Amino acid sequence: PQQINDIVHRTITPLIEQQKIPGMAVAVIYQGKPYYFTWGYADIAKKQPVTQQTLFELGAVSKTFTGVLGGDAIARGEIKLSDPATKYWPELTAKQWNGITLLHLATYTAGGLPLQVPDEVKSSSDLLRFYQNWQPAWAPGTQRLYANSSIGLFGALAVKPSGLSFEQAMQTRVFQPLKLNHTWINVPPPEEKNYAWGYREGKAVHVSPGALDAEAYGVKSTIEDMARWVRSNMNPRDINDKTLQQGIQLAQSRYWQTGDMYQGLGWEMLDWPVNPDSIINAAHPVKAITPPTPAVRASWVHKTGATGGFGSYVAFIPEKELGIVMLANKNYPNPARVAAAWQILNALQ
Repeated sequence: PQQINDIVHRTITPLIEQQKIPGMAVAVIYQGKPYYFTWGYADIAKKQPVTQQTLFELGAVSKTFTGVLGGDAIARGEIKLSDPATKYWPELTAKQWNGITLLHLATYTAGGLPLQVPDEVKSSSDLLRFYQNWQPAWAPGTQRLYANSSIGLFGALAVKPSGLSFEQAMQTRVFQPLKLNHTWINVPPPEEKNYAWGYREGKAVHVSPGALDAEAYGVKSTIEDMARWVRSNMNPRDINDKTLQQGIQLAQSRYWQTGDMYQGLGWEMLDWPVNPDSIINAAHPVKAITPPTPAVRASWVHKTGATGGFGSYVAFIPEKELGIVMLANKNYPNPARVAAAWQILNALQ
């Protein structure tokens, strides 16, 4: 439709101009079907265009895949969220770990795990030391503090009973059943040709390696696969792999409330309708939701992400079968991402 084309062009064109974004891809999911748009360049020096096959860094959007994989492992009966972390890493003997559960790791409520795993952590035994030495600020299950060192560790532990590495579990249990055939934790050599450069100060960059990066911020994907990701999370009923279906649902269960947002497994959720104001607006108290509310279809379900050189956003409203993915190769402010996303989806209501 013209409706869609017009709404996207009039919102994204000025965004790209305002933020000087070199390349961008957008998918709009409207009545459950995808509509694709591209602008600019994947690689400026080469004048290589963004296409539907261009790989972008998802940054913290990766957390939605980690949440889902975790859900799938719960649905298989391999783990429960109330399991202590030490059940799956018994070398975590330091006593601040008594009481910290997989839930707390998955939902940033362990008690002040830091935003990043320290740069100096380079090995498993360095990572052990880091967790053994860490002193919580708060008792578990009382404050939400967004942290890569939290959800990162959740992902690493949640796959232990599978007998697979994190990457293998993700590939076989999430990417392949959903036909996400151009989505990668590590871009393989034959796909480097489609891997966009990110731009940070006009300098071409890719995300740096770091501990727990696969789990926390390391996925690369195309606009097509990300449209398929959104569809799959909006209509889990449509998926044949039954544990994956259930795990998708579990990742949208509401475990905690903080202000007007509910924490799922990677996904974050607000009741629909809501404004861009409220979508956008440190540690904050949580309230347990008991039992966790089953996925509420009347929600704005979203996650933002931004590596050094990229900015990404995914949002969807399952009860409307409406959604959007925005992938760019420059990191630009979150309020701008949300405002554009909301303007498009509000117009297609």
